[PDB]
Amino acid sequence: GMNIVLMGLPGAGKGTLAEKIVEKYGIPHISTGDMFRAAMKEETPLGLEAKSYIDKGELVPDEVTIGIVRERLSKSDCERGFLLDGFPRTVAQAEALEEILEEMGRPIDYVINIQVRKEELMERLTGRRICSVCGTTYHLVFNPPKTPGICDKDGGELYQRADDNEETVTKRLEVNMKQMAPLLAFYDSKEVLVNVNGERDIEDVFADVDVILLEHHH
Ligand SMILES: Nc1ncnc2c1ncn2[C@@H]1O[C@H](COP(=O)(O)OP(=O)(O)OP(=O)(O)OP(=O)(O)OP(=O)(O)OC[C@H]2O[C@@H](n3cnc4c(N)ncnc43)[C@H](O)[C@@H]2O)[C@@H](O)[C@H]1O
Ligand SMILES: [Zn+2]
Repeated sequence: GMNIVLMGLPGAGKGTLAEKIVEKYGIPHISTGDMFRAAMKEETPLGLEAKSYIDKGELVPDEVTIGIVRERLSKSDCERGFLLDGFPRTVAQAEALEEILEEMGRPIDYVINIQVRKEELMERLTGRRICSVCGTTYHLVFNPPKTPGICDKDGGELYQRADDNEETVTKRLEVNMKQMAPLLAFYDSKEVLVNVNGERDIEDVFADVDVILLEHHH
């Protein structure tokens, strides 16, 4: 039941770590990328407009993104704790989150930053593949399918997501590296920032996060 933000550049492993943390601790995963993808699959106006930002590797504007996050954090589950992933991405979003959480009386406990050098991030994102049937994630180096091009579960054809090609990855890295040092400083000045080396086996990265949360459990 903690209030945790996972920070990291695109490809750092936030979603992968978040599944392990939700599995074990039961707090809801709040991912702005998953909320925009849900809205896009439902073909809402906001989801289709968000797609132009997502496919070009740019940030959706602050005002609409803050509004969706504010609405989701207002739900009863988030009163127990939450794992934010992908938000905040600009200092304006982080200031907005401070005002939202101040109103809720729910200060952030940790901001866990997962550090991975950009050269590794480019390989992590460009080699990801997604199942067109079930949406399961594969990685051509780190987590390959049994057979190339095909999902192990259902026979679905794998694809590269629109924003994981090298041109879009380069833009995503540029756009988020610009915001990274101001956001890290914001949270290090608040004394909630923990840096974790993400260039390791997922189980090792997870153990270094888990040992923090288990300290609170005990
Ligand atoms: N707040 C906001 N404001 C404005 N716009 C916003 C917004 N939030 C979202 N958006 C918009 O939505 C877009 C997408 O955003 P968002 O969905 O937040 O995506 P992201 O964080 O850029 O990056 P990924 O989700 O691609 O990375 P991840 O850190 O979760 O890595 P993962 O575990 O998946 O792993 C990646 C790969 O690496 C592999 N991997 C993971 N861990 C390891 C490891 N330890 N070793 C080797 N491989 C690993 C995985 O198998 C996988 O293939 C944005 O570009 C923007 O357009
Ligand atoms: Zn599948």
